[PDB]
Amino acid sequence: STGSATTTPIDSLDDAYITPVQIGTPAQTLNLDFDTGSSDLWVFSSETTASEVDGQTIYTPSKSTTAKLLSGATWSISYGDGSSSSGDVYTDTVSVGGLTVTGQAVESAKKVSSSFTEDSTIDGLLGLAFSTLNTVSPTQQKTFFDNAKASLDSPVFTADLGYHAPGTYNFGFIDTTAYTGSITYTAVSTKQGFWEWTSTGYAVGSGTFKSTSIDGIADTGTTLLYLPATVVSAYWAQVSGAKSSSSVGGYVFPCSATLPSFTFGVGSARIVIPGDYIDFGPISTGSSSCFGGIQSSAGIGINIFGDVALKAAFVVFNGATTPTLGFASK
Ligand SMILES: O[C@@H]1CNCCOC1
Repeated sequence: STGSATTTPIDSLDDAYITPVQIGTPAQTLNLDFDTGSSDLWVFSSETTASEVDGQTIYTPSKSTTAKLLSGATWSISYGDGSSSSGDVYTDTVSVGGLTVTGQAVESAKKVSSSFTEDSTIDGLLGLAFSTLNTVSPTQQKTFFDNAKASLDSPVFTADLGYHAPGTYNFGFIDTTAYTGSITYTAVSTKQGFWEWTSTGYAVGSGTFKSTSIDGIADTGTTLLYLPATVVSAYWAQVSGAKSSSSVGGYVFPCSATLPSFTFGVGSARIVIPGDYIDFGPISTGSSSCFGGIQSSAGIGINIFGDVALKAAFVVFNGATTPTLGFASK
C-alpha cells in the first residue's frame, strides 16, 4: 500500500505545516502537524478543557463507530519549545492520503498549553520519530508509520516541504519525479529515538566548505535550523548589522540586508539553503529588525535540522531494519 498527502504552511512564514488526516468512522478530518521529532499522535478532542480550545477542529470519539477507549492508558508530552499536552487514549482507524491504519492509538488531549490553544490552525500532532519515544503509559504505543509499515510497498516515508507553498508527505514509495539529481543516503542512529544523523560540514554563501561532523536530528516539527554556536556565528558574521539579542531570543538582522545562502553536507553531497529561506521577517509588525532562520543550538542540547533546512531538499526517511536518511535537491 501507499499514501500521499499534501502538506500546507499554516502562515506566511512557513512556521509549521498541516496535513489533513482522517480519523474514525465516518471520517472526521483534522489538520495535523506531522512531526518527525516526536512519536505521539494526539488531537484536540471533545475531552479537551473547553477554555483551552479556540477554533480548532476536534475529534469526537463518541461519534465514531470504530473508536474504542484504550482503558487505563494516559499520555503526557512536552516539546522543545516548552509547549505541552496530556490526556487519555482511544484506538481508531486513521487514514493519511489514502493509506489506512486500523487500531491506531489516537491520544485525546484533556489539557493543552497556551501555545497550542492560540494556534487555531493546528488540530494536533502526528509523530513520526521512533516509537520508543511514545509517551503512552503503562503500555507504550506505535506511531502511524510503525503501524503502517507492514502494509507499505516500501518501509519509507518522504518529506517534500514547500517554501511559501504546499508540499507533500508520501508513504511507502519514493516519487522519482519530485527531485533532481540523485538521493544521497546517510546513516541514522536510533539510540535517542530520533532520526539522528551526522552532517559532513557547511559553507556560508560562496565561502569555502568547512569539513566538520555535525550530529543532529531531522525534525519536521521544528521551524528553524539550530546549529553549534561556532557555525551560527560564522554565518551571521557575513550579514552587516546582524547580532544575537537576548531580549528577542536569538539572532536578528536589519530587514534591509541580503542574506547569504547556507550549505550543509550530506556525505559528499551538498544541500544549499537559499538566503530567502533564512529570513523570518520583522520581529514585530512594522519592525526594521528581522528574525533569523539559523539559530544557536547551545541552549537546546541538540542540533536540529528543522523546516528551514528540510524544505530545501527532498528528504527520504528510510525505516528499514537499518534506518537511513536520504537527501536530494529539488
Ligand atoms: O516543537 C518541536 C517539534 N519536534 C518534536 C521535538 O521538539 C519539539
